[PDB]
Amino acid sequence: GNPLVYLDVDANGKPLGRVVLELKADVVPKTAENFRALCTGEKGFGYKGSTFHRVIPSFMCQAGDFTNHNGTGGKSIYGSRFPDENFTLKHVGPGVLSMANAGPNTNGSQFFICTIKTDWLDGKHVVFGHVIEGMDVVKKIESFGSKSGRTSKKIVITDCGQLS
Ligand SMILES: NS(=O)(=O)c1ccc(C(=O)O)cc1
Ligand SMILES: NS(=O)(=O)c1ccc(C(=O)O)cc1
Repeated sequence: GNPLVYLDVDANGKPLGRVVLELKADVVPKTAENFRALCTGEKGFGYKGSTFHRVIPSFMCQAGDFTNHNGTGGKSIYGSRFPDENFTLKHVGPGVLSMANAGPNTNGSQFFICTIKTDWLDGKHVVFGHVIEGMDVVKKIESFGSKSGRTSKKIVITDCGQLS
């Protein structure tokens, strides 16, 4: 079936716990595969050790810039960027996992976890999974954000990988 992956997250070195994500490989196989491989690090790069660099309460928690740590970087397993696969899945509510981008067809490695329904992103960001377990951890991360997106604690993905 669809992959299950995990992110173990610290804030200022204190473990927050684990976020488990189901990747909708049945709907968006290319987008799911990129994220899966970046979690395992099997291509020689990925999310381990990188940060949630932009977190906005009552919106979303963004991560995945493992090259520049600031929203400008990241790369996919395919090349620097890859196309929007489809917009079939919608930003239905808290726990949605979706690709960050810089406009059409600019997916790399950056992603966000929604903490509300974000319907205005439908048709603009590729949704590719959802939180299975660990919304408590997501709420903790969210609580360390701000209106500007600046985090008030350093939020690090210490470990990540594939469960099934
Ligand atoms: N003192 S700290 O390392 O900045 C800190 C405090 C609380 C929490 C939490 O609520 O989980 C995480 C980190
Ligand atoms: N809670 S909300 O009014 O839907 C919202 C959405 C986005 C942002 C932001 O980009 O900063 C802030 C608030």
